[PDB]
Amino acid sequence: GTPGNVPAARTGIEITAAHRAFFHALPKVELHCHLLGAVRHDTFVALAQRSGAPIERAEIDAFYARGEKPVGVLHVLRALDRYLLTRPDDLRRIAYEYLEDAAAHNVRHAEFFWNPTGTVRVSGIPYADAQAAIVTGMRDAARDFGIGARLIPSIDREQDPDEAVAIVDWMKANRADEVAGIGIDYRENDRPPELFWKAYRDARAAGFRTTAHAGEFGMPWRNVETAVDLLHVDRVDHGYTIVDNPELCARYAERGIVFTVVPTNSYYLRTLPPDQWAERHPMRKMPGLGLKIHPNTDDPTLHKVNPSEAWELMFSHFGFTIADLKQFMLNGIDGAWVDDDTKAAWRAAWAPEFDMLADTLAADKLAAA
Ligand SMILES: [Zn+2]
Repeated sequence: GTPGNVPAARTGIEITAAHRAFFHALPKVELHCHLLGAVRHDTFVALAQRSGAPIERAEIDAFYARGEKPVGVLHVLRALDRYLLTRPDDLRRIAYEYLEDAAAHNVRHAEFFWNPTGTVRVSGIPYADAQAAIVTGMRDAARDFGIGARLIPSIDREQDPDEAVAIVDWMKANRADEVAGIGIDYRENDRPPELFWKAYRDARAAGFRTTAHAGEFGMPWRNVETAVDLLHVDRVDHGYTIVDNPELCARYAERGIVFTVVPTNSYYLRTLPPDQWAERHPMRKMPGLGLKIHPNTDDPTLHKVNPSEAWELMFSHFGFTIADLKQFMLNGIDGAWVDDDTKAAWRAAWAPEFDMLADTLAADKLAAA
């Protein structure tokens, strides 16, 4: 098969065991992953059985089925909030298990999204208890697997902008080194980023970094411009439609804005014909427009893609070379929400590591031959 059940590669590159070992060994950061999109199937089962959720073993499997013109998985996230996640400890568990799974693929630093609005308003778990539980999961995973992490409470853009302000209020009342900034997600259509100006102002005034989903679902490149130049985000999530405006691309290339990208993005898989998906995905054109991109899983267990596979897809389907992948690694370091000393250390250490893995890929290929 193919990672994420995406269309089969039409590029002539045959992925070998050597390639898979390379993609696996690559040191990685992950900057775009939703906690609730990283729940293991069997943990989903355990949560459902304990909560008595109105979801049977087979309803759980349409949830985890990843088809050829795949539907978006936002409804699964909604089901988790409404029926499955009923105690703070459930949030601890899924954070710990996500970080364990990321670490297994040599993710050394993961920044992940969680929507507090759903947890507080729908699950009925107080913010303070929810955040503490997630932070415990993070600290346990650092202890057990050596993976570092940041939590990014994220605005549910389908709810009123007052709920977004409420998140920043919660964050200010519960400061923790693990909690680094805010994002915004859920359905972008008709919920433009400027609607949430107040929460972004408040987050930045409180010393938090910010990011935003923008230009997904074919939404206008204007949304990317608004995120960067009104909300003043530190990085952008997706950003695909920016390719429609090469002038803006030039400006943001010069500013070095990092764009988190998701090869398994459901919208493009669903809307592009399978024979044109890899060819016409705007992500393919972004680096040539001068933009710094960085590949990620988004919803790894629901998209059926792990970090090693997300990196593989860039090479197998999207025409990016080994050298391009080294740049993407460096882009992830630049985009991470850590201090300059940490970034410098990662550049100095991971670049030579990458170089050795690239030489070993060549040696492994020769040995297979
Ligand atoms: Zn996302």
